[PDB]
Amino acid sequence: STGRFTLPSEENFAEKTKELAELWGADAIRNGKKIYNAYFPTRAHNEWITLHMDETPQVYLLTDRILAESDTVDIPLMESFFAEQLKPNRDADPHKYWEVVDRTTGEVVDSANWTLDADEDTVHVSGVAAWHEYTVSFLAYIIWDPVEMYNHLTNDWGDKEHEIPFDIYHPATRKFVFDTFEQWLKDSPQTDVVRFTTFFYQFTLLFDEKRREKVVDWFGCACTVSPRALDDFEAKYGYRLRPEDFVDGGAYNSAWRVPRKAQRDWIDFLSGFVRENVKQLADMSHAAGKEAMMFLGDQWIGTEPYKDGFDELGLDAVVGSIGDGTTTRMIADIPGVKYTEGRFLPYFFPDTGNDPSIEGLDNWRKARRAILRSPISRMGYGGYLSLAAKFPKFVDTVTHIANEFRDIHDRTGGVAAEGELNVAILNSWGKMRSWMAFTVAHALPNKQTYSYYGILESLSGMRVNVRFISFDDVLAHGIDSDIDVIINGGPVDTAFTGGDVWTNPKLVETVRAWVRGGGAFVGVGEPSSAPRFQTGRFFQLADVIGVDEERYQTLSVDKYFPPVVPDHFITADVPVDPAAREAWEQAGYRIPLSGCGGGQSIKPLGGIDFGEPVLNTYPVNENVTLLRADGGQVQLATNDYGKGRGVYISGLPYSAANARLLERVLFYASHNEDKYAAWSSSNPECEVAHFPEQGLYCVINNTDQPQKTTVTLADGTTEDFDLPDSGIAWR
Amino acid sequence: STGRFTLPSEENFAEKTKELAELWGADAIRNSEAVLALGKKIYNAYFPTRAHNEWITLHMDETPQVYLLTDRILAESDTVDIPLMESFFAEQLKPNRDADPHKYWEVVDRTTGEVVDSANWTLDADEDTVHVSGVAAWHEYTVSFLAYIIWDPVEMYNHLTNDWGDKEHEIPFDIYHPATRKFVFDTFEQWLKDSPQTDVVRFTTFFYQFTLLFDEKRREKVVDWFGCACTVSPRALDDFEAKYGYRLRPEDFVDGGAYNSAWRVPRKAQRDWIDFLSGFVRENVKQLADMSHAAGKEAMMFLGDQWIGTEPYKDGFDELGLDAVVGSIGDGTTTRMIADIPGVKYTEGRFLPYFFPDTFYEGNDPSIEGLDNWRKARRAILRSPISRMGYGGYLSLAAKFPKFVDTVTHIANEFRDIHDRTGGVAAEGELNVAILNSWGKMRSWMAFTVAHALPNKQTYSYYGILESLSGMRVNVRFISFDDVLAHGIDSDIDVIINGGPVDTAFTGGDVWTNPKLVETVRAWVRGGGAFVGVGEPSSAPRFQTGRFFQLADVIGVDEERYQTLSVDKYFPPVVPDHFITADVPVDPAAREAWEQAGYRIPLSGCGGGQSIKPLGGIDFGEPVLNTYPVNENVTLLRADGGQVQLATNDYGKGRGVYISGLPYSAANARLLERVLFYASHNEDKYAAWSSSNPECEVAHFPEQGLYCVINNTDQPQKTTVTLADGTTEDFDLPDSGIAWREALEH
Ligand SMILES: CC(=O)N[C@@H]1[C@@H](O)[C@H](O)[C@@H](CO)O[C@@H]1O
Ligand SMILES: CC(=O)N[C@@H]1[C@@H](O)[C@H](O)[C@@H](CO)O[C@@H]1O
Ligand SMILES: [Mg+2]
Repeated sequence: STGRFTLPSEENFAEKTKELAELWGADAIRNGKKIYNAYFPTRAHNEWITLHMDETPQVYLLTDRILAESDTVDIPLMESFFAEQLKPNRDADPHKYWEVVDRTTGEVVDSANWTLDADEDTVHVSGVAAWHEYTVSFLAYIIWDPVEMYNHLTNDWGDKEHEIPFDIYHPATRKFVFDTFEQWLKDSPQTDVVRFTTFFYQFTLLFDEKRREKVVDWFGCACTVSPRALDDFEAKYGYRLRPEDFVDGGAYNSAWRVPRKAQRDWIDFLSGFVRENVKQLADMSHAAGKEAMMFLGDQWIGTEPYKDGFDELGLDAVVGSIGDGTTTRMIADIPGVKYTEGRFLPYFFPDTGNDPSIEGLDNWRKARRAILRSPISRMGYGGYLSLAAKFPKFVDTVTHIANEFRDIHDRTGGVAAEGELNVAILNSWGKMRSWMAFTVAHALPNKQTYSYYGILESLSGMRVNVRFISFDDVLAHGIDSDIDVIINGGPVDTAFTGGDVWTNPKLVETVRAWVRGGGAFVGVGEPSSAPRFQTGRFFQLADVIGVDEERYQTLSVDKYFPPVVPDHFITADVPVDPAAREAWEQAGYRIPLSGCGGGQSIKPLGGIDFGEPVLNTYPVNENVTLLRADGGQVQLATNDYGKGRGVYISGLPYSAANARLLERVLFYASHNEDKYAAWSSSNPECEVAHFPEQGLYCVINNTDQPQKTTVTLADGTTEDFDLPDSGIAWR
Repeated sequence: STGRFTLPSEENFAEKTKELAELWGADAIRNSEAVLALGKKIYNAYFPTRAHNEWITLHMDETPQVYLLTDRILAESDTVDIPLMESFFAEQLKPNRDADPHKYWEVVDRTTGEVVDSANWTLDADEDTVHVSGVAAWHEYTVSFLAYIIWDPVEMYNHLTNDWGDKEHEIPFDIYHPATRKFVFDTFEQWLKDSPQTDVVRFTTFFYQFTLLFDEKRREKVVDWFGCACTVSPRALDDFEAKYGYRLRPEDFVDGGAYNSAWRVPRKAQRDWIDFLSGFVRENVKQLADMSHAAGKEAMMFLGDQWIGTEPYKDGFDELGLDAVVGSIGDGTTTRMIADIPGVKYTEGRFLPYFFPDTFYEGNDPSIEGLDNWRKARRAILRSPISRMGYGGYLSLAAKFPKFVDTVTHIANEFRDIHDRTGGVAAEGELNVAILNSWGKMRSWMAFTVAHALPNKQTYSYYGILESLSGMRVNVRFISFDDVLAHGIDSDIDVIINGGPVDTAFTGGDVWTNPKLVETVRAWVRGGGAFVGVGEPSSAPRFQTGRFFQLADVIGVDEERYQTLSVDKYFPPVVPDHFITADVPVDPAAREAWEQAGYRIPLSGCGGGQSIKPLGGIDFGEPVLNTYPVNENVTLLRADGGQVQLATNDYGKGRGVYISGLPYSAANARLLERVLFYASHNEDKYAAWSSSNPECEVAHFPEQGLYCVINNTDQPQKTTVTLADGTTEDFDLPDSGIAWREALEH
């Protein structure tokens, strides 16, 4: 049990620093061991940026919609934005760089028809149509670094000076940053690892007039424009971006949107620029005898750790924030670095009286099921070490975790567990957004995302191989012959279902043919959906999965539901209260009634949490197998399709039960039922990792209980376990 | 107290007929001898397009026809075979082989939408199968083909439902064909002479049956009470082309599988077809009426069955000279369908239950349904009187239920008494409310219907708006977008309601991307109008990334469509004490739990201000997911489960209101009524002629110097009625009761 652990520094508590590093087998100290220093290339020099204020990052902002009540309207620029963070750019010619849109028609208002007030941040529009809504899209300087701003507001730093951010796209600021880092390196001989936190462009993070978050996209590049960059883009790509190409009608190019060419063009542009400079920073670091480590977050926009070429940056490490299985996978699967690191929870900060061991062991549980599938090299925590030395139950929690971690490494050699199936998530983005589907705010699923995010989180720690593919991959090269299951999920008209790509007959031909020949297709929520393309067919692959969504176009056609099959391989681990099942059996099915179809269960069978409902799903014919069809619509179904199978699930919030459901779905759909038993846990609360090349397996408790489970080995025999609080057994 | 009441009768029942006719004050008798002596008006049912197999079996290419769409068949190579009849009831439907399939049919690649070249497919000589070649593999294919209708849809329905098992299937006929038309008219002429004792010809109905197709399992496959599917023929299709200057594709009927549902945003081809069919139906209905009148008889049309093409709410209906319309009283809404029809001398309700062994069986109590049906109809009747009432089915069946019999005496007496007191004049409406959709007046009271009187999971959240309004103390009209675009909004309108799911006739679909529509409604609201939006009002997909409900600014709510998830949504605190919710039953245990849990703290990418626990108390039916307030100045009244159900917004002089759904109930009708008075800035007008208790309603008759208060339930209800002058009266109303009082005569 040696090393692989990163411990954060403390102001003066330099006494227990030697004792806790010895107790935890620590080999690195954050901020005779390895030393990490956080570097912040775009802030922490107000002495520079105040003298060149037009070199701050900038962003297109969309004003509120203003109603015109005659042929003129006044549109205030800053009324809905935090004036401490953002300020309208009056230097760059508004009539050149801004755009007033009539949102009612979609037409751009002619620049002869509007002016910027000389003394107020107000736009005067004349010659317009009464009773239309009008917005301005304008450039704004970001005069306060979004993350430092966030920490300021969160910790209430009061009147502490606001860090002004700068943009290395301007040659003067770029020269300053490199000169400074050179000097910094010279002045930092003790530092072993430069922890870049992060680089050049903050992810979209804008605040409103009430000091609240207004707009956030962990992947967003709102905060990446300036007049020079926009003009250079035109010179390089051969057309001019509209402000609309960034404000996106109010959507701000959310990753949920079906990606437009303009967005891809901008990503490529930004990425060439960011990557060359990151490499320069890594080179300088290495030339000084130091390692370069990137933080996966904050100013990470334009790095693209999952695009090809990332390796050529020559970064030594990626370090990332661990909130769960999915966010662990984001870090763990990154190619082209020497090692990876997770900053585990809880952070060492007062708001975590309480038993802090619980969060720490829990954060470790969501992460460890993922680490088993895709190991991370190192672990650690941030913050105030004095604040946690005070909690003796927690210190012992960490000693255990650091040792379990290394024991895992020492048993497995950092090798990943064996995957029993090959699963592909199919969406508009593919590999570049590996493990990043459905995310808005990092680690914060919500009402609108959690029914889909649950898919990734289920997969993150599952005994299968997961890969991320795009509709472009499938159209150019077909479906790789080693894939067992394809998954398509999300709401209609998103990047994650795909939108109008589904009206492209080549795509449909390719998937249909592959499933007919024995492939497996799993649709979640509104899979393969295309609005208005066919009057009687919303899910374009409805025939594959046996389920469509009624969109109020087909109410005249009676829908007939076949009887639900309660005893089935897929649902075999769902406990049902006998009295629930009894009620469901007793009430029976609806009798055909004019205009109402028939066969829908009068009472629900239940037992399963499906998240957000997809209303009026129905079976396409009576040969589709219904597994849950409660409340007059369909939540779970399966269909045979030539040699292959399609499955529908309306939604899938993460839980052990739901992860087991999905796993069973994956083995069933790819006709691999008899392959399921080997290396399985009978208890859904527990999970098995098989390491054949080492002749070993482990079984883990996903919880802080005692859990009883039977593991089935490949040779048919069974081994029983009684697992203590988040335990781990090895055979 | 006698009259306005139609009595069913049968053979060998002269004595009970006589007694019950006397008991109920019946002035008319419906056929199904000695009974003829009584001096009552005599109704006889007539069925123009059936009951004559001896003719039609000799002229089988003159049965009505319909375009049918086969199942989607997957091609797995460059050829594919399509069974025409495997999803259809072969006892009802037969592919039409006589009329050139290559002229009249279409094979469609559903995966591309492309019509398959007529050269690339053949109809098998021996099997009902189409063979197709030169197709793309992995695409889905269908055939749209003409089928003869060989069994009368309604007679069939009844046969299957009543287990008639054995008897001959009645075959329908289509009068578009000159020979069949002549048969029908010669036969009606002969019948009139053979029926001197008949006073009222009760046409059940006319020429074209509403869409009603069955599947290979003898179940209903496709129904639309306003549907035009069963109305085609090669001749008619060809005549249409000549008249309108373009050929209808089979697609113009099958509609991708929708079959032209009234819920579909109407296409020009649909409207042309109606106009075409209606000219022809109306000319021939008129002849029947004229022949009836010349024989000294009245002509009465059943609002149902073969009524397609009569268009009772379209202009000109009065020119048919029909004396009466009769319809099934299923509820308030279906009562209004009948009552509001202009162009006839009188209207008639056929009440429930029907005298049949499915409800008149030992152990059942039909008087409960009988009185229930009366209650539901009576609240609508006060707003729009119908002239007459009656029952159908077997009298000898109802005669065995003395409790039921005594309930009828009560209903008959009450019906007549409401008529005598009000003189058949509508109660005074307190606001003018306009329902706005693609159809307008021609579908007055017909919005949200699929099968008649059968609201379901998909429709009840919107049908509830009509049922609420059907008996409400307001004037209700139905207007179209075309009316609005041509003439603006009539100045007498207080409130406009726009309701339904996105991309339907009822919300309006892309009409909402028409600047002029948006201009007109906005300016009218700003100048003091009221806009009430239900479900997905003013919704237009894709048009604006950041705006789904085009009038979100008016009503203060939009729906998140996963395009705007980077924008945090901030909900202002809910206001539980409001005019609109004033009559909602309080659950202090719900209210205190709600207050206790409080509101979500702003969280990154999750917005904030959403109540952590539901307030509840109101059934809004089907959820509209992820509705949210557009700004923090919108008034949230219900916003449970991280989305919005009920909200109001000030818009200049006027107001908008959002409601996610509205299943009918006393509580919900009262909530709507309150929405209407509030949104029109008419709170001060609300009290006058109102019942404190939502289970009761008030009808005012200024010109008779009367008001009445009615109990809409079978329980006793006490209520306090506020009069115009501010004075009040208390009432203890019995089970289903009515009370009358004097008011100031105007
Ligand atoms: C990995 C990552 O980008 N983390 C950031 C964090 O630095 C920041 O404080 C927060 C603001 O809400 O957003 C994200 O959680
Ligand atoms: C008013 C009207 O057209 N009623 C018909 C009824 O005659 C028929 O028996 C039924 C079949 O489902 O459909 C409708 O209810
Ligand atoms: Mg001025």
